[PDB]
Amino acid sequence: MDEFEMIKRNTSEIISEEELREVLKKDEKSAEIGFEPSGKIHLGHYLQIKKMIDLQNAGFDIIISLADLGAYLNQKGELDEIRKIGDYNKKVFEAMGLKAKYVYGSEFGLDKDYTLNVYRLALKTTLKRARRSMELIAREDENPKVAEVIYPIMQVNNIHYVGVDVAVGGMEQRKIHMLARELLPKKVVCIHNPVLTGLDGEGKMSSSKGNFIAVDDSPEEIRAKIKKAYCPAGVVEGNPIMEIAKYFLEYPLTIKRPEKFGGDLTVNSYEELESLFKNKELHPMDLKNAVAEELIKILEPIRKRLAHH
Amino acid sequence: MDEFEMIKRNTSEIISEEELREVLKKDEKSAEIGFEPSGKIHLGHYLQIKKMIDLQNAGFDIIISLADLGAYLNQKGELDEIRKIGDYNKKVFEAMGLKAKYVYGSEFGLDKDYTLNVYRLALKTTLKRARRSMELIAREDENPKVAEVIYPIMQVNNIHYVGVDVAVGGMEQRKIHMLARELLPKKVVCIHNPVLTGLDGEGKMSSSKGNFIAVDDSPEEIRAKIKKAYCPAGVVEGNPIMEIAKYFLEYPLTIKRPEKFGGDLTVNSYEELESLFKNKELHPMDLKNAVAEELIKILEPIRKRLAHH
Repeated sequence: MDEFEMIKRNTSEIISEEELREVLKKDEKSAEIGFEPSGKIHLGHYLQIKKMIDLQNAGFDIIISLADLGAYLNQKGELDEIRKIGDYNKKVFEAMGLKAKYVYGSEFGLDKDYTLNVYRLALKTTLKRARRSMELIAREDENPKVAEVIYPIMQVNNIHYVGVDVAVGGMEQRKIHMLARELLPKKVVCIHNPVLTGLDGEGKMSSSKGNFIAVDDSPEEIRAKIKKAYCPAGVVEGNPIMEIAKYFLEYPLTIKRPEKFGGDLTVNSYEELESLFKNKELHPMDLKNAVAEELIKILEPIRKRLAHH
Repeated sequence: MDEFEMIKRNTSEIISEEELREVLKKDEKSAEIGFEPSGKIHLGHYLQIKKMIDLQNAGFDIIISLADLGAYLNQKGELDEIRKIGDYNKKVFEAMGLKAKYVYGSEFGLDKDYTLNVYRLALKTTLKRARRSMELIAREDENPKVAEVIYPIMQVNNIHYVGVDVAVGGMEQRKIHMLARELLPKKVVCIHNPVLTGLDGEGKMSSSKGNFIAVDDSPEEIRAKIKKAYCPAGVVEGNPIMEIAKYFLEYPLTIKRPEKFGGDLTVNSYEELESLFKNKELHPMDLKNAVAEELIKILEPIRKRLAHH
């Protein structure tokens, strides 16, 4: 497939598709994504970096915005600590084979001209819109603090300074990105990835114990957490194991099953695995064992790349 | 009278009186006030500078914060324009005989460490408190903008950087000043002046046509505006002419009245003028004529000091 279709694969939406086509024609184009520094880099992060890799192969210069300043506003703790996790996250993204520029929010986000642009935008932005765009990003908060309505304007301003033609992120970012398309002279093309269900089956994949697979997890940690994850028989919707199979595994794939009891099923594609699981021919136990093993192989290079340092 | 009593004269409140006494004992102490640049410097401003003069005579080093950055957040227009009016306001305050330091908000209010302190405070400050403290400062606004809740935190942060022991301002500032006493390590002593009724009799003195007396107004402008001002017979409460007599005039004072019709009444103090006016012995027309003339004399040096430049 071409560039457009490769980019579109496994995304929830593109705002907008035509605008992306116009961008693709350009000799030089850029794509950025912002990550608040996270102690654990899990498959949720990986899925987005994989999309940044696709853009990179389509001729896009990639910029990773390490939103330390944004995390600080999102009550992630102190700058110094947050900055340290941002250093760690940078090495993890680098181990993922992605080559890109890494810019800290606090690098330019404390400059006179930047801060001034923040206040200007704050003049244009209503409190209503600001809080609205933070619904899928904040915890609602008993009594919301001023910092919460500053956050979306800081992100929007970051997108402006990075100067990227494309803005990549999760679907929780879509309200801030729509704000960005309204507040900035250059309408940024928005590519949003799907939200990855946590292993618990209760919402998105987060840093809560056993709810995630860290790209640097050890084989035993991967197996254990895959084993005790939400995965009802025949159930595909909300099945974090099926999602992992869909977005991370390579096909054709051979699932190991005890002879006579199965045995050993060769799946040509995710769509085959899907119907096989929905028809209950593939039992959760076998699906888990296969995903655990494939994941170990897939994440191995990343994990060994970090260990070698 | 001593220092404390001179300072207290003609103020609505001091937060708190004891804290002020402790400050007075110090060999070195400072007092600041913030003004959003205004096209017209009227008696409202003058009344506050007069209080800054009292503090100056009590051993206080005075700082005038020209809140250009704050005006910008209060939708007063563009920085460049606002800055120009701030230059004008500085020369007017200087013509008032006040010697002090003049610091623009945008001078330090765009520095890295400053902006960072803004975000920290925004983490501590709830949207509720912020909007609440802006009720007597903003116009409520149909759909409030983010800039409105940033404003009070910028003022509070300005007070912190100026490093003043005392914070002077009008009673509309009291909620922001209470915020300041809560947010900052050093509890600033707050001295609030009364709100001067506009000539219209409808609220505070503002830049609305004929509602103000500019310290640089010409004698004919002063007379005209005093003549057509709200001033019911025998009515002292809400009477802007009586307030002007109370806060700006020197006593004993001799009011010129046509012989036989009056004539010529010598008032020993404001309290005498008060009862005389309330008992209807002093007619509004005569009161106005006297205030107009006294005001012309009082404001003359200021007006001629600006003309000489």
